Amino acid sequence: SFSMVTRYAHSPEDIQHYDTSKLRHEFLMEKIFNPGDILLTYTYNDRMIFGGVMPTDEPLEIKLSTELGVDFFLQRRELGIINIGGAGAITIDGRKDAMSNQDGYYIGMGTQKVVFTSEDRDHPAKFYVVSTPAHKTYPNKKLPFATALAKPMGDQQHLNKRTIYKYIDASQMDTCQLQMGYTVLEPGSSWNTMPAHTHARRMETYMYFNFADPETRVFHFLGKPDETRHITLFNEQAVVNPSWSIHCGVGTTNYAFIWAMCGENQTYDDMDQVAMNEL
Ligand SMILES: [Zn+2]
Repeated sequence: SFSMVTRYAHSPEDIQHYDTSKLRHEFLMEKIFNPGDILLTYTYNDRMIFGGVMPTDEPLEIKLSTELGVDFFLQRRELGIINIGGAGAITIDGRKDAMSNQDGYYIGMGTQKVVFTSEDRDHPAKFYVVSTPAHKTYPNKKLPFATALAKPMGDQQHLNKRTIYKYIDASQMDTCQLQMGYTVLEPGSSWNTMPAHTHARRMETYMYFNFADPETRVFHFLGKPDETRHITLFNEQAVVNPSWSIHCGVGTTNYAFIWAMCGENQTYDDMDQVAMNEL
């Protein structure tokens, strides 16, 4: 009950006649949180590894050495974490730090052992993890939801009314590549990232969760700004957006998602806002 599947990169021109079911196979991770299991995917867009760890009875660790050609998982890599589930803790090189809901952690390169645990076996913590390669070691930082920064954004005229939470951000901390965040749209608002953009120099991954209703749906937009497609998401699913693709979404109700951005730069404003011509 450990899984890591591989996904490739593509030309924009490669996906152009792609059907939905194969669009979903290349870009969408359908199952992320299954009790007791580790579910991760390895994308060749800047080699991001993301997925989820849901420990229940016995604690879990992402144990990967030979597969990545190293002796331990984070020998050459950094790792972000946000817990969207129940109460838990992670022990990091022995230091056990409790993790309550929407608490996050940045763990830099060189950390040998990271064990995730849950406190209650039937109300587990859901650890959404993102690991990205790192050439320099930076300090570990716990990112409490209490300390988590809340920025008002949106109007109801644009149906984007929401609150963004910065977790791993270059202005508040030092990492190599990884940037992480969390967005809750308020009820009555469905649009995320709507005035849209592409960033040639880095990529992003959206993971949608906490759907308002069991029947809620998210339509995540994808593709090159002139040629766009969409994928339809159930709760707790994720979509890799390559550097040449835009990324936005709409729900039938409100929801939340975590964004994880990485690439060769951390500059936030190296990006092209797509004017509204999208065919
Ligand atoms: Zn972006």
